[PDB]
Amino acid sequence: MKETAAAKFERQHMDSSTSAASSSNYCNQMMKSRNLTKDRCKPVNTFVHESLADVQAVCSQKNVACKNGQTNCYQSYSTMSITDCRETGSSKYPNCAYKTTQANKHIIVGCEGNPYVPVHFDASV
Repeated sequence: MKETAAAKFERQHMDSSTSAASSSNYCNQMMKSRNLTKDRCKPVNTFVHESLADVQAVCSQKNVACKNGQTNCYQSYSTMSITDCRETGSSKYPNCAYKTTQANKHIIVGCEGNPYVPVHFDASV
């Protein structure tokens, strides 16, 4: 089996199957099932509740600097439904624990390839 960087972005950041976080346990559930918490707790992670076609479209939208200075980042015109997963104060590997928060924000992603698609989640703004 092979996993491309594009496929890794889908696993770590896409959930097209729901319009928003489905429960208060959503982040606990997803951080585990998407294998984000293997070797250490990932302290923050964003999931985007939008079609894959709509998120892939961002790579032809507003070119902006990534927060590390690189210039293959793009900001969405549209406002997207997202969930922010943030570690709780009591979270301690291997028993990682997250609070689920909901928002509606533009996203910034880094893009590569043909088709030109997201491979990195930079920020929501």
